[PDB]
Amino acid sequence: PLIVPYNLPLPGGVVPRMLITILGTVKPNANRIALDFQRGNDVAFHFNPRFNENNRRVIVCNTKLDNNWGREERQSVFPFESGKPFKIQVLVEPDHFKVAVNDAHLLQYNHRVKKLNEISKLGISGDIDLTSASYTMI
Ligand SMILES: O=C(O)[C@H]1O[C@H](O[C@@H]2[C@H](O)[C@@H](O)[C@H](O)O[C@@H]2C(=O)O)[C@H](O)[C@@H](O)[C@H]1O
Repeated sequence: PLIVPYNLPLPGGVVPRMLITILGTVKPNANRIALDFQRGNDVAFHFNPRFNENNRRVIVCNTKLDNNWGREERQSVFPFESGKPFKIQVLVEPDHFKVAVNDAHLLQYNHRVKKLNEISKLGISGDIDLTSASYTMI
């Protein structure tokens, strides 16, 4: 396993056709998971499954600029389950990040941060056992 929180460097940032794959297992009684694609201190893409927000499960996505969070985008399709292994694939496309979980499309998030080649770290945190984090150009 990998130690959480985990930092995955993204050398030279991201670019369309870059596929980032995160493998892990959600802990029992999980509350949250976060994948934070960072441009320095800014968070270009916060992908944030929440397991118990007012007794609902929801995926929250957002961006943080100059330490301020923006307007969330929410997705109630929720493919994670406490205790179960998952695969998150984030495919950078020209206008959005495209996310699939366990080989099923989940959501897209349009690029708010434009300097893709400066989004040079992925932070992985929350209630998981992290098995691997890697990327490949497809
Ligand atoms: O303080 C809040 O209102 C929230 O703080 C966390 O959420 C932050 C951020 O405020 C939010 O815009 C973003 O989408 O997700 C962030 C995060 O850390 O996940 C709490 O998670 C949230 O429940 C609110 O309390």
